[PDB]
Amino acid sequence: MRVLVVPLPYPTHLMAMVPLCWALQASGHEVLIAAPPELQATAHGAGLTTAGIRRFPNPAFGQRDTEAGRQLWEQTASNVAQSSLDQLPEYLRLAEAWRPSVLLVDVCALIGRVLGGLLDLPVVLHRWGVDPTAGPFSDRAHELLDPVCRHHGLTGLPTPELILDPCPPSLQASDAPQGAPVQYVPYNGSGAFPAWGAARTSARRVCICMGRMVLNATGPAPLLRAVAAATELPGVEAVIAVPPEHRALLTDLPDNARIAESVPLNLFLRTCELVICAGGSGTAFTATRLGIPQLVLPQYFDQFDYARNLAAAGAGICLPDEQAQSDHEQFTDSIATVLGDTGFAAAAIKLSDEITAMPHPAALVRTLEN
Amino acid sequence: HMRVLVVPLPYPTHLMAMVPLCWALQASGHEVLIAAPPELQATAHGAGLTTAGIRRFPNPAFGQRDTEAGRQLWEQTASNVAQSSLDQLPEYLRLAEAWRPSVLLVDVCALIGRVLGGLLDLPVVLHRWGVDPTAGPFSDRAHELLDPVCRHHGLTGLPTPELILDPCPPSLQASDAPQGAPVQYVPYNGSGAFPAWGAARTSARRVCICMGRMVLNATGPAPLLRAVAAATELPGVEAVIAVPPEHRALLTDLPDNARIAESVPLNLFLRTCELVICAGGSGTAFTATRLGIPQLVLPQYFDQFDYARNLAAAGAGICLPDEQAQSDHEQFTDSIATVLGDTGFAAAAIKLSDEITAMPHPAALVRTLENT
Ligand SMILES: Cc1cn([C@H]2C[C@H](O)[C@@H](COP(=O)(O)OP(=O)(O)O)O2)c(=O)[nH]c1=O
Ligand SMILES: Cc1cn([C@H]2C[C@H](O)[C@@H](COP(=O)(O)OP(=O)(O)O)O2)c(=O)[nH]c1=O
Ligand SMILES: OC[C@H]1O[C@H](O)[C@H](O)[C@@H](O)[C@@H]1O
Ligand SMILES: [Mg+2]
Ligand SMILES: [Mg+2]
Repeated sequence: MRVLVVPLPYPTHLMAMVPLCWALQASGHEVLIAAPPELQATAHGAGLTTAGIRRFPNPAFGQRDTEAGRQLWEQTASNVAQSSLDQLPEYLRLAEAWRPSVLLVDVCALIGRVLGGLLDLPVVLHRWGVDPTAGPFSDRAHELLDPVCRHHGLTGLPTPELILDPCPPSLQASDAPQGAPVQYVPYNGSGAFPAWGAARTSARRVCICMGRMVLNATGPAPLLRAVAAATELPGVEAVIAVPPEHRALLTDLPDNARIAESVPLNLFLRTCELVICAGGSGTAFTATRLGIPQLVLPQYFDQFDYARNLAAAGAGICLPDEQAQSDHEQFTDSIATVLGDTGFAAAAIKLSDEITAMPHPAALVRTLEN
Repeated sequence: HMRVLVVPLPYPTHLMAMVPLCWALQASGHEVLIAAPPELQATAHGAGLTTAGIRRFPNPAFGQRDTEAGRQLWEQTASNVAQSSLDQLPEYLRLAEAWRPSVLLVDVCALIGRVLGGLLDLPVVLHRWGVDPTAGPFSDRAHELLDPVCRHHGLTGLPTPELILDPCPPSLQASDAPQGAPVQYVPYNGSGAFPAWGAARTSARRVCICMGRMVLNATGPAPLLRAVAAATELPGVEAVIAVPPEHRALLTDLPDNARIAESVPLNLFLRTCELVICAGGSGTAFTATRLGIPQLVLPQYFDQFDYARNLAAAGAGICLPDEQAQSDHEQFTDSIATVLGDTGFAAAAIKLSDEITAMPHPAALVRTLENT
């Protein structure tokens, strides 16, 4: 196979596919990443090769039955459809040059389904996490991209061959069509094993990690409310994982607090009792895979679903909206509840077990073959 | 479930040789950590891997292990590696205690990994990067210097490895290298970008020149400058020169029929090339061989003479075996013309490529490591 990988221009979506890209390559197949500038460093930082392509929190994301919730998801499909069309010439040329035989495509990167349709190539969708694109998004996607595909002789945007799904079924949106399961492998970037990452401490270790993309969109509030909530509680040791660009957000920290700057989470998370995060699937799924419960402050897109379904399975707590997130008493009480009740860790382990019972990226390569 | 600690020598290409196996391990749910000195940090991270921090030419005597001078060169290499093993054992023991690996994946030359395996009673899987000339003089000096050491810790002597993994095409492997289990070479040449011109050949005769960073640091400019002059003088030739950034200031007044490809992964374009001119480092040379591309090899050190000799005997290239040959411009030019005028070189290189493709993929080797 020559597998051309087409993600939306968000690091997490491409990182979700990185262990499968590596399984494909360790299996003999070729792999190229269609990468806009926002994905270049991510792609290369995983040892992969590329072709160059040129308000919060908002709970309505998690409410597709609302007027506002329907509108947000349609608006996303509309923006993506538009730029898919803008970019189709470029992607056609790339496919001419490199001649892929399969397209491995982000569920949200519609460009990929059009390309599959137009070039008659089989299309393998890949979910990055909780997938809430049924209904509003997917309907709007057909209504906008149906025409171009019919112009080329198809009935419409086609249904994909296969949809790979790293999300444990238990957490998956209830209306997401059946995918083919694949075990989540926590790829969190390259980096260094920290000395203190080897064992827990007598302290209650709490990791805060909001990721780059979230805070650029939200401003510092969710990180800084998390730091305020965690360090207040007696006996907690805060581990704060930030990219270099957000290190200066952190001014006055207690003495036992640790700044972990660009340190892959999976390297130390097992020494932690709690993750405070925003529901971004790279931090969140690495925690759940390592059986660590979470306190989730969702902001946008699929984060509210993930936080809801996580809490429903008992493996964490959601702060659902601006009223909850801005309330230091609820924030701190939520941390104290998780630390004081080992039923959270127990639920989280149960989910870790759901994940590790799933076929690994290695096993999926044969599915892709067929 | 394994926790695999990887113990390379501080040479990028030895680590790069293991990158596809590391990916395979991770892709099948295991954990992998690279014990990296400073020189390895960027290669490990550049492949997506995580690290624990640690810490004249050509010379034909390297392929003359049956002579005094050859034996001395491999012995000093084993001496240097044994001495660093004693320097660094304390960090490695602290790391193994910290991370608790269940198996060590060790560069054949990284003597520390065998010591560590002995001391902590962990299986050691050795990994060759290519042709392995370490039997006899190197291995003897290793046992001589480390046997007493491992005895001082209650062991038998430097342990025998549980398993040796070998990507080298078997018809090209040193005759005295002990048997290793086959693992198919996958061309990992680093990250980077698909060049527009790499899609298809042109009417020109495309010849890639790639000497690696390691080589040019040791040799200076000569082998590059020799290959550029020899290739661009021949009429009909287009030279694609793969150079890392710190070496690009070596080329000046580049002719019209020369192209600089700075850190572009070879596998991205190599299929459009009719010949590869290199020093015989396995990353360049196995990528070429994998693609059935013949090579003109200017060996300089270590395993390069053996690879160059054995590739020439297979018919899959030409060796310039020493300084008088590599600096004979007219013989160098004639050798390029010879390969370009005779498709038998390519056909011989496809035969070697069929050996590689008969080897199990890194993915299949995951099962073997689990059973070790
Ligand atoms: C800042 C930081 C991120 N990461 C990783 C965790 C995830 O794999 C990824 C961030 O993904 P994620 O949490 O999904 O979303 P976003 O990047 O918008 O926040 O980066 C670390 O492992 N360590 C760090 O210090
Ligand atoms: C300089 C350069 C190297 N490479 C790769 C090919 C090999 O995988 C690796 C070099 O390794 P190798 O040829 O084994 O030895 P040395 O580094 O001393 O020449 O770097 C490229 O793909 N493109 C480049 O431009
Ligand atoms: O599972 C049911 C709920 O999940 C979805 O994610 C929607 O946003 C909400 O409309 C729906 O009622
Ligand atoms: Mg405060
Ligand atoms: Mg043999």
